[PDB]
Amino acid sequence: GSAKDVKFGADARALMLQGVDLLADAVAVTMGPKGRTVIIEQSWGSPKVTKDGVTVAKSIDLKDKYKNIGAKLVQDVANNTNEEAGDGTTTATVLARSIAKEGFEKISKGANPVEIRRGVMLAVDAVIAELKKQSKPVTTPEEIAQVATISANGDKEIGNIISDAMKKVGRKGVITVKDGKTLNDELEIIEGMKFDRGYISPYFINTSKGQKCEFQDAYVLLSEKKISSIQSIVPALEIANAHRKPLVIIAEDVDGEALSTLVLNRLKVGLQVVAVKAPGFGDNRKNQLKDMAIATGGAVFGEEGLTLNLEDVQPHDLGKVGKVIVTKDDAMLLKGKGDKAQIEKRIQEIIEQLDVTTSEYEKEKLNERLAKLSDGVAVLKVGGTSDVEVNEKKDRVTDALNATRAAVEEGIVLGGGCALLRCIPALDSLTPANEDQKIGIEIIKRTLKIPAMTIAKNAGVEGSLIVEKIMQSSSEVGYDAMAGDFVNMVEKGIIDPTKVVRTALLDAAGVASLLTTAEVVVTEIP
Amino acid sequence: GSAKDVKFGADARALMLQGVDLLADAVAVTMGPKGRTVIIEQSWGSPKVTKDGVTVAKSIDLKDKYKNIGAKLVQDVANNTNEEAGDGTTTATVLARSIAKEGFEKISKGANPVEIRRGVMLAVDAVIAELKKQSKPVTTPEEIAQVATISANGDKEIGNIISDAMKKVGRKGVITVKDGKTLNDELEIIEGMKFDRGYISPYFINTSKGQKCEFQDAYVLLSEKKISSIQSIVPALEIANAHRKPLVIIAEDVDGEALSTLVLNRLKVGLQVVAVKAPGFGDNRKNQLKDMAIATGGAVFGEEGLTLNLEDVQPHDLGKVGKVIVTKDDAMLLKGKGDKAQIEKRIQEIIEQLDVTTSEYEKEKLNERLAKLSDGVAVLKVGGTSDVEVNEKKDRVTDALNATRAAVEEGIVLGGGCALLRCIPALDSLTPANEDQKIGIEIIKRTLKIPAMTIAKNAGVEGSLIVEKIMQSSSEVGYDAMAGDFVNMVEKGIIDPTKVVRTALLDAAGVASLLTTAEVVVTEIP
Amino acid sequence: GSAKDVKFGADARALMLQGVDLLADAVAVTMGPKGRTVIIEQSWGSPKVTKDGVTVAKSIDLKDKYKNIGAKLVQDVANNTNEEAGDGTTTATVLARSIAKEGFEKISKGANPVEIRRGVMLAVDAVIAELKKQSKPVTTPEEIAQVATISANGDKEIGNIISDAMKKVGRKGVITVKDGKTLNDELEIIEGMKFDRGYISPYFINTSKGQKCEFQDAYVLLSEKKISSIQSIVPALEIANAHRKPLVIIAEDVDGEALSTLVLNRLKVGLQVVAVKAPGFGDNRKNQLKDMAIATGGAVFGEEGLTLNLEDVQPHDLGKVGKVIVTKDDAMLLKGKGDKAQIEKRIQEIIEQLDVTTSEYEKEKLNERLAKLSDGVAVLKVGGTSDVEVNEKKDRVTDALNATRAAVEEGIVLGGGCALLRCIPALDSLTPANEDQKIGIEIIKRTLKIPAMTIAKNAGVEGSLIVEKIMQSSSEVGYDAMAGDFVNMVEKGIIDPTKVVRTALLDAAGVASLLTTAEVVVTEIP
Ligand SMILES: Nc1ncnc2c1ncn2[C@@H]1O[C@H](COP(=O)(O)OP(=O)(O)O)[C@@H](O)[C@H]1O
Ligand SMILES: Nc1ncnc2c1ncn2[C@@H]1O[C@H](COP(=O)(O)OP(=O)(O)O)[C@@H](O)[C@H]1O
Ligand SMILES: Nc1ncnc2c1ncn2[C@@H]1O[C@H](COP(=O)(O)OP(=O)(O)O)[C@@H](O)[C@H]1O
Ligand SMILES: [Mg+2]
Ligand SMILES: [Mg+2]
Ligand SMILES: [Mg+2]
Repeated sequence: GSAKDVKFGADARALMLQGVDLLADAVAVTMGPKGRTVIIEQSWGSPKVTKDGVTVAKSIDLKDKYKNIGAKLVQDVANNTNEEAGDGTTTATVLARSIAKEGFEKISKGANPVEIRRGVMLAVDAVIAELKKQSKPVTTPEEIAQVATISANGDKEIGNIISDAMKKVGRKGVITVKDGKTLNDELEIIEGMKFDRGYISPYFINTSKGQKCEFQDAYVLLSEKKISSIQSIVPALEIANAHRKPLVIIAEDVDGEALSTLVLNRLKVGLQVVAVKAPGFGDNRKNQLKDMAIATGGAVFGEEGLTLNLEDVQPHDLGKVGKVIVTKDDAMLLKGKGDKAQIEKRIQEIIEQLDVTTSEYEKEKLNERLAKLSDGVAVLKVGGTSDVEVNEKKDRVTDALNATRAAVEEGIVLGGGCALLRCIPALDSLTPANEDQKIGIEIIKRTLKIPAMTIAKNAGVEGSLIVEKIMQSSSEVGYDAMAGDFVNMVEKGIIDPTKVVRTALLDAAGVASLLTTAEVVVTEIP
Repeated sequence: GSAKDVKFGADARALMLQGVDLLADAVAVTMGPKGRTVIIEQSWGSPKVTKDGVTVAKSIDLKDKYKNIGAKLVQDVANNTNEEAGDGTTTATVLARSIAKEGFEKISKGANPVEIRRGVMLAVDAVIAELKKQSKPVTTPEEIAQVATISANGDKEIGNIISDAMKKVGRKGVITVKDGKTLNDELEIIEGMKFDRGYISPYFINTSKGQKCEFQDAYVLLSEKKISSIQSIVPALEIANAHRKPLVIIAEDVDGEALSTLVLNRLKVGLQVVAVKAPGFGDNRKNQLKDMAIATGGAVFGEEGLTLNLEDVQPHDLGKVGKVIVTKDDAMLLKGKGDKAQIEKRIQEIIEQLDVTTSEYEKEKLNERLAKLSDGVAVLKVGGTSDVEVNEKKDRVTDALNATRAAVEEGIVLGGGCALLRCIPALDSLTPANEDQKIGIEIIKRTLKIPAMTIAKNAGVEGSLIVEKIMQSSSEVGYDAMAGDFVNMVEKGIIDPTKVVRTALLDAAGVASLLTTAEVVVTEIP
Repeated sequence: GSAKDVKFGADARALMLQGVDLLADAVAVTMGPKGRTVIIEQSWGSPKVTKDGVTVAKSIDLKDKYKNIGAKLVQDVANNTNEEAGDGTTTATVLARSIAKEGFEKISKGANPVEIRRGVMLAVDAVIAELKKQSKPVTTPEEIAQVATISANGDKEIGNIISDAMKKVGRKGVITVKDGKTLNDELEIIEGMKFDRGYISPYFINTSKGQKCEFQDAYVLLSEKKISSIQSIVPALEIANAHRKPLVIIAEDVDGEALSTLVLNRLKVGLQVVAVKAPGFGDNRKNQLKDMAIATGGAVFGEEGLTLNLEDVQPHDLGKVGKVIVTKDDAMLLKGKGDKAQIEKRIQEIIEQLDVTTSEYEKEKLNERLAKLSDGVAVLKVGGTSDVEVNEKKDRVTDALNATRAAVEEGIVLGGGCALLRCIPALDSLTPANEDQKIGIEIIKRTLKIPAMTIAKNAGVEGSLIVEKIMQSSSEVGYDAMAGDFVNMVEKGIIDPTKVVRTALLDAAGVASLLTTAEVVVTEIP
């Protein structure tokens, strides 16, 4: 293969550690309320500004291949943490560096770094245990706004708006975040099954106020093929006029004589029908119409395999919806009836789809919003006066969102970094098997102090003074670095979801303790 | 052809030896419980971490073409050893370097390196004989867990889970290894003939609990062609309703009018049929349907050669299975009846296929799990908090698995480097034909000491003191380098499969003794 | 054309001689029992090691274009020798260098290098004459094993296995050599006409043991076209059931109604038929079916030109074979009856084809292997623990094979190099026409001493002492360089085929004596 070059021992370890230390030093300035932003040049456009540890970490590759190895591993931890939890990234980086440094330094000739890794992992199990003991599950929706506001770097309006969206859509409902055009944040809530397709003809309009087609207790007909009728529609219309309910028709298109029958029966003898084009496009539209089929009940017509033909319809082959509103641009269907079991099965199918599949073909999420819209969905249109502002802010909002979900699903624990600090005594009651493992437990014991000392150091204060003052102080009190003084933590609102504190530590220790095991490094020649 | 450059004798030999020594020095740090890991830069992704000798060896090519010649030969050794045995790679490397060095040093004028090669080969035959004498075939399934745990670098949970899988699937059954998404290891066991294809229609569902089609004592119909026509489907159903058993149908597809008959007779008579698509890849599906044919007892319809047509079926042309379960995604068939002779025939055929040169289109293994699945198969989903961890661990698990298979199929012998150490007296009772052969036997005699010296040296202790203390000590006792003291080897669980100890030595000596014969090296000019 | 640069006289001669001397010096280390190997870097893979003079010679091109001219001429010599004889390559190289040096040195102003060439050519004619006088044709098959073992550099097992294959296949039979996967050598012998195609239907099987169809005294039907019949098949069956003999059918394919007739007549009334696909590759299969036609006695049906149609058969248009065995994978036909004149005519045709057809679409040998000997064909599966070893050993066995064939077809003469040494007195009784020719005869006279002195020099001893000791000693005695002492040559088994000794010398002198005639050399600019 490619010509290569290799390096041995503490020299190579010092190189990789130089890379780790550089990347960590770049990431760590973002930490906490008094933390600061990092600008990253974009190749094509105007530069990014960010406070996100992981996005800083991903941006830094290094010319020196060994230092780049260190860097790659540290961004690996930060990325793993962002994927598994969505916050706690800077923390995962500073922990990873601490374990890597304190690890590397303790290595000698007699030492056994794999066994030291074993000791470290013992220490991490033991700490996350005590963390779970410390966790108190969230209750009041004030705590939600608190977790959001701290994860959003002190922006109260963010955690308020997140609290509102999470109330009105639910704690495990769908909230999504995107650019506003407004200079301010907006919360919009959609209910139903909305998609961007409108009536084919104006003649379908009934209300004259808004120019909408508005129906209730309606039927829905779903056709995967075009309907340029062979009069495959008429039984479907006779069945609708029979049970005196309005009919909405969704199809690849409604065309030719079909439409003529539709707006003749519409303009004359006032029949209640509307027809709209399928959401589109191509193979996606199949999945969408089958989604709406399963949600609203009934069955999709046209060729899948077993072909259900439009000539032979029955009322159990249509669909049933509480309400329908359609305009020139979009169509919304509301309170559609079908098997809820089948709906939760369906969303469980799409999430397990999207989760394994990775082309940034984001429509799989556009599916998920649609079929989950019968609880509701919230769109978070973030404001600001400029694209870069909008992107930084949106990074923070997404962080706070993921943080609130982690808080709701696992728990909350003390903020600042105190939650890890309180776990040290649990390490003090450990029973190491040998010197190596003892070294590992010592490494974790030192590493736990880091996040709090870093948040304080960013403030411009003597962080390690503050750590020890906190340790001397009672369990409920910690350091408010923004206010610049000690306070009850939970009362003042400084709290972190337990899941992120768990995952940052577990990932960071997980890769760094492996990094410390290295004795030989092999890299490509420039 | 290409312009070239040539070098003569011990000058060139010292260069090739420099390459050998570099690669060996890189590989050798991994050896034993106190061994250490090697990081390798990947071109596209985050870097590999490994303890595998062969994967370190393959990663190192060299700019200096002569040193690269040495390197290529040593990685040839490690790769051959990994292919033939699946462990014992680092050992093969350090052995190969020892034979290459001690070889090169002993050549002079008048010396006959070919004849010396003959002597070392004599010595290796003589060693492997005594190794086989030392071999004690495995008995208790504790010994399995011991071989696994030592080959997995002291991870007891690995050898436990391997012991469990090997118990529940059998010692020569199929175990495979794959990534978990879980942070912990999982053992899954599959029974049957599973493949990833589901019922064509929901209407086939029987239980409403799980939404499965569940059958017992059923027949199976196997069609290599599509089944659209009624004409070829109906007799197969009349014969099925005749003997009052459920029928599963596997086909390239089942569609047209056939499907309509299927879900009409399903919904009315309440006939017990299910239909599923063939596992489905071009020419592969033929081999799969032939597999299920042979397993379930019976024959495949459509065109091979002899075409048996679907219109003329007989009960002995179908298939017969104890149970069958189908879902939207997958189909499992269980306790299918056919000639065990013929299925063992099929498995003996596929292994002897796989054994040759169709490369890494590994569905050939996916076949083999299927037709061997009526004993069982085990999936080993290994955990960890990060991809690099998962890959290192999976390397170790695969090592331990191959090691356990080597143990069960051959014998087991003392661990550490002791198994080779005890063979030295067998060299002492040799009768060399001439000085050259005597030099060879001396080379092997020195080389046998090496693995123990390396395992001890990695521990941070005076390895060659330890070797001689071991030689002074009794046959049953050796050095526990992890615990840092001498112990009975077999009692403490430190044991190596004889196959790997045999293959490492045979390959290493095999290539290195050839390397020492070189007098002139010819390389391309830069 | 391309810009060029030219050089005049002994200056340029010294450069070309530098190239010759370099390549020769590289080649000559391989010579004799105490000879040594040469490693050659491969562009794509792991490096070759070889003891083959020609493979060393072809590997060396040179940057200096004049030296490269010399090198190209010497590798021309070694290649010509390898093509014409298959051994004696190193010898041809050192001879060529000796003639080139001794040639170049003796030229002056008054000298006439063309006439000197005439003199050396006289001397070599006179030498090969006396060589043919010395030749004693091979008799005992011990001598075969001796020639093989010596040409294989002392590996007795090689010459044993070659002796066995040559006994069991005949002295002018077909032996071929290829890689084993086994660690040891294997001799396999195939008899018949085997090819890799199996019965179209399992129903054709006769013996439940092995699952074969076994026939004797059978007919053969050969169809170049498909038999989807049309029932052009039936007369061929009526004619077979008439004379109560089994029928094997070879065709492009046999299927449609034909196959149905075949397996109905097989499964009900106990008719003895099999049908198998043509060996099958486009235009190749045509030639193969014509081969089997000619061997089994009878004719191929379908389109050549004159079309013989399947409807009009006669028993003399079929084929007749002593025995036939068919399986799922392969078909073997044995003791087929036809004109031996016509078959040897056919073999004489294909050899004269392949010989001119520099195509490396080498299946023409697969043809030659198919149209079988007398006594059969032998496959030599060479073992070893590694690919490079296998390539070395296979090079040596190919050498020994070619050497044994040269021995049986021309003769054997004294080994060591003595055979050329004994020819010197024949030169002493020559009658040179002029000084130039006398110089030529002197050149050959010195050159004859070289191979023996070189084999001794590789041993580490005073080669030129040994040559003169040999010359003072009797005709039957020479130097055993492996045992390191003088012995009866033929008695100790050290012998060389006369053909290789002839061809090495003739080629070497042939090219080198032309090289010495040069006065100006013209080369391209870098
Ligand atoms: N006023 C505050 N006082 C003390 N700690 C705070 C305060 N505000 C935020 N933090 C801490 O800052 C950390 C979050 O830092 P942040 O910049 O979001 O990095 P990350 O991306 O790792 O979450 C949390 O652990 C939280 O406890
Ligand atoms: N505690 C121990 N004491 C002594 N030898 C050990 C111990 N653990 C493992 N070994 C030895 O280490 C060797 C395995 O080393 P390993 O890193 O797997 O190299 P390889 O990949 O070449 O097998 C085995 O020969 C085993 O006997
Ligand atoms: N034991 C021996 N004693 C003396 N000469 C030997 C012995 N073994 C081989 N030879 C000589 O070595 C020569 C063969 O050398 P080899 O390496 O095969 O060169 P080539 O490839 O040109 O044939 C033969 O001429 C043979 O006589
Ligand atoms: Mg954050
Ligand atoms: Mg191992
Ligand atoms: Mg030879």
